[PDB]
Amino acid sequence: AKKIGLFYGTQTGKTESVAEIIRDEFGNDVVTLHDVSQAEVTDLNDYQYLIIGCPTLNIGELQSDWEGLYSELDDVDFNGKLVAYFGTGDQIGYADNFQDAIGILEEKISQRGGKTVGYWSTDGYDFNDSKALRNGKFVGLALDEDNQSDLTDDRIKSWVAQLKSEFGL
Ligand SMILES: Cc1cc2nc3c(=O)[nH]c(=O)nc-3n(C[C@H](O)[C@H](O)[C@H](O)COP(=O)(O)O)c2cc1C
Repeated sequence: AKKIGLFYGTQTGKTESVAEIIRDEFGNDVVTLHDVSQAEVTDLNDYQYLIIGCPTLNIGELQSDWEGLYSELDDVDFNGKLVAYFGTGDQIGYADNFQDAIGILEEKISQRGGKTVGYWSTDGYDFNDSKALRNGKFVGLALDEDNQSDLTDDRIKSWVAQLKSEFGL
């Protein structure tokens, strides 16, 4: 399999659009996209580097497909793997639950052995609370296509450059 496995869930396609851009930034040959509606938890075993994408929905909840796989994460050993996270959200409409989903996923995957890389600054965002906070930084890249779609491309560019360094790729 390719070097990096990017597993994402999506309802209206924004998380998928972001996933495609992330793939392009790394290079089409480095990343393989996996929509978790079609994935099995065991597919995560095929990669030494993982990128987890998920929108926060219905006020602080995981996207449905990730919700389903979450329950089976206990069946996977992430030890030895480096994992990064990106989330889509709306900081204005859900200021108290901005990017909660990636925080929820990282908490579980880290417990299962996955080492987190890709922490992201909170500068440039206006929100009140988030389960994705770790020492003042988001556990991963935060995109907001509802209010800051004009910032997404450059944010991904910067984040991918960071991940190449942290992944050692
Ligand atoms: C009913 C509903 C609830 C939402 N709840 C949250 C939330 O709690 N936190 C957040 O950051 N974004 C929230 N959002 C915003 C979505 O995460 C955002 O629009 C995202 O880009 C959608 O991605 P998708 O197109 O991949 O589904 C919500 C959107 C809808 C329509």
